[PDB]
Amino acid sequence: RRSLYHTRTKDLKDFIRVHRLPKALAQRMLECFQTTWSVNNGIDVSELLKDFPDELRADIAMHLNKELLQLPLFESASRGCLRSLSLIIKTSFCAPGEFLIRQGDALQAIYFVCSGSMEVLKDNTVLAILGKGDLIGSDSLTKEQVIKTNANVKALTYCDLQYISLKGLREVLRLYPEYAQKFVSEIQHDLTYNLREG
Amino acid sequence: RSLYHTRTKDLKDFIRVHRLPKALAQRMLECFQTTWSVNNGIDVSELLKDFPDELRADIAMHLNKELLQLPLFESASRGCLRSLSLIIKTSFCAPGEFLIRQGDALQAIYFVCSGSMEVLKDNTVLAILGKGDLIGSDSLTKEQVIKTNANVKALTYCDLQYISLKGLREVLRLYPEYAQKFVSEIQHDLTYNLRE
Repeated sequence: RRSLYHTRTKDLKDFIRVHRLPKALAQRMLECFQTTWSVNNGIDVSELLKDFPDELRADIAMHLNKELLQLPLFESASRGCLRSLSLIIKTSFCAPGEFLIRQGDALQAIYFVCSGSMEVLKDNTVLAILGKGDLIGSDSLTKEQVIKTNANVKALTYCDLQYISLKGLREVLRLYPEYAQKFVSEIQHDLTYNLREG
Repeated sequence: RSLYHTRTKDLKDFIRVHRLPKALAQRMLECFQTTWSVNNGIDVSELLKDFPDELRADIAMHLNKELLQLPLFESASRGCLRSLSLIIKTSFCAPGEFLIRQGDALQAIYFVCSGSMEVLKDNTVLAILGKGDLIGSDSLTKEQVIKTNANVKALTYCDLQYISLKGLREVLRLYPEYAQKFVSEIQHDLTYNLRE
C-alpha cells in the first residue's frame, strides 16, 4: 500500500529536482524533512470518489470491510452513515521511530492501528503502548476547530494504520446528526488514548 | 507532472488493493474521466509548511514563479511574495483535458505558463486563453464557495501554475494591507472571471 512518508519524500525530491536546487540546500531540506515529519501533518486529504454517483459509491462501499469501522463505536450508525465513512478511510505504513503525531501539533485525524506497535511519549516519559485494534484520537471531535495534542506518538515497529480526517469525519456526522449525538457519547469507550490537552 | 496521471494511478491502486471486480473497476475508470478536471484533483498539501524560516527563505530566494511576475503582485512585500511562492504548485494539462468543469467549486487560481485553452459554456467558445493569462474569480477572500460558470479546456499541452484559494486566503490574512490592493487590483489581471 501507500506510505505517506515515502510519498512525501519523493515529492520533496521532485521539488528539488524541478527547481535545480543546489546540493547543500537540498541536503538541508532532506534532513529537515525527516527531522520535522509526522504522519499527522502529512495526511492524504484528497477524496477520489466524492464526485462519483451515489449508486456507484454504494457499489464500491459493499466491497469494503474497514477494520476501523468494526468498532462498537459504529454499532448504531445507519447504513448510509457507515458507507460514507468507509469511502473516506485511508491507510499508511509507518516506520519504526517515525512520528505519527508530534506533541503540540493540531490533531488532523483519528487513527486506528491494524498492525504494529507504537508508544505514547509525553516529554521524555512513555505513557502507553499501542497495538492492533487501538484507536487514537480525541474526545471532542465535533465542535470544532483546533485540538492541540498533548503527547508524541511514535511507531515502535513497522505499523499499518487506518484513519479518517477530522474534516471528512465532521462533514459526514453533519449529514447524520442523530448518529453524531451517539458518536459523542460512544467514542470514549473505544478511545485507547486521548490526545486532548487536559 | 500530470495530476490526471497521478490521480489515475491512485484510482487504479485503490481498485487493485481492494481487489474490486473488473466490471466495477471499469465503471469507476469511466466515471473518473467523465468528471475529471484539474481543479477537482488539485494537490492541496504544503510540502514546506513545517520547515524553519531560514530554510524557507533560502528555498524561496531560489524560486522565480511566473504567476508572481503579474502586475497584481507589484506592491506585495518580499515576505508576502516569498510565502506565496512557497505554496505555488504546477500541473500539466493535456489537449482536450478539462482544467475546470462548469458547475464545479473553484479550488484555486490558475496561471497559464504555456499552452492555450478554450472557455466553453453551452458548446460555445467564450474565450481563448494563452500564455500569461490568469483564470479565477473576483470575490477570492470571501469564505463562501465559488461556482464556476463555464468549462475550461486545454487545446494544446498546457503548463499551469496555481495557488489554492485556501493557501491564498491564509497568506492574505497575514498581509491585510496588501490583501486590500490584491482585491482591487486582481480585476486588471483577471483574463477570465469564472464567478456566477
